[PDB]
Amino acid sequence: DDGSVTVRHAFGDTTIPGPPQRVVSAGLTEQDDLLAVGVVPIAVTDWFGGEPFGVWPWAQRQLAGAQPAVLNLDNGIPVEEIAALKPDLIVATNAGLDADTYAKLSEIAPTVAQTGSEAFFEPWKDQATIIGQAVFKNAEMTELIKSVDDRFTTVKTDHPQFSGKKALLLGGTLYRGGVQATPPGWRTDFLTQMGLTVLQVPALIPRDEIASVLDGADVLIWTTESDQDRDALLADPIVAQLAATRRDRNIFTTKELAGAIAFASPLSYPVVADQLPPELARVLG
Repeated sequence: DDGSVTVRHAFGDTTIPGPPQRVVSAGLTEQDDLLAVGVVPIAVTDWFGGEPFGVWPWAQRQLAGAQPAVLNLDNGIPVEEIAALKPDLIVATNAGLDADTYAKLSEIAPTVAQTGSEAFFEPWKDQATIIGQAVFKNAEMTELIKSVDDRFTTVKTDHPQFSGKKALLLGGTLYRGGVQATPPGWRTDFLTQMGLTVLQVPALIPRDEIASVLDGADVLIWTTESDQDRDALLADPIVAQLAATRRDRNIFTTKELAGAIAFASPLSYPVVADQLPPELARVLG
């Protein structure tokens, strides 16, 4: 139709006839893209942290007084619940969507899928861009993406000491005695943009390789969500003998900073640009 918008995604094309009045956020992080441009969803899908409406502090202002339904993915995408919400747009870029489930959601309303072959956690910019298109606010979304990039560029300018310093981004809990890590990729781009060197690392470092891998870094960023989490890591006898532990080069994130890194959104990344550089500066100089 004239006035309509068509977006292209992993399962073909979706046409949105006009600015949507009832948007369902069916994936783990899309609410931040929607809220960034003033589209308040009628449903949000919870991921973690027990936040009100699944909306973390950096997006609460934008939510304001809204009382959206809260969904979850415990038993996959809740198709029947979504149908009952009578949406006119379903955003499911970070929801584990497959072709079958896309077809089912499309019967309910125009549905926005992941752009390529990653059904969860596709590049944040790809997700932001298609959502901005679908809600008729692509100009602002482009600006928001620019704004985030500029924040990290500015961090680099404010902290030239970060240059050439090797960083690892680690999970806040051990898994079967091993360390969880974020391998280089879109998720580590923000660190690279701040001037840091992002070490090659496997997604899981087995217990017998922890010293071998982690002692190669100048700073370790553990995405802890509590004091309980940090003290459990420091209580581990291998972690206790890391060069990073000895030289006080561990960063144990607050819950909000851990959450902000995880969401990697137009609204959450500004929180990372605010709170992470002081922690980096504390340990790197």
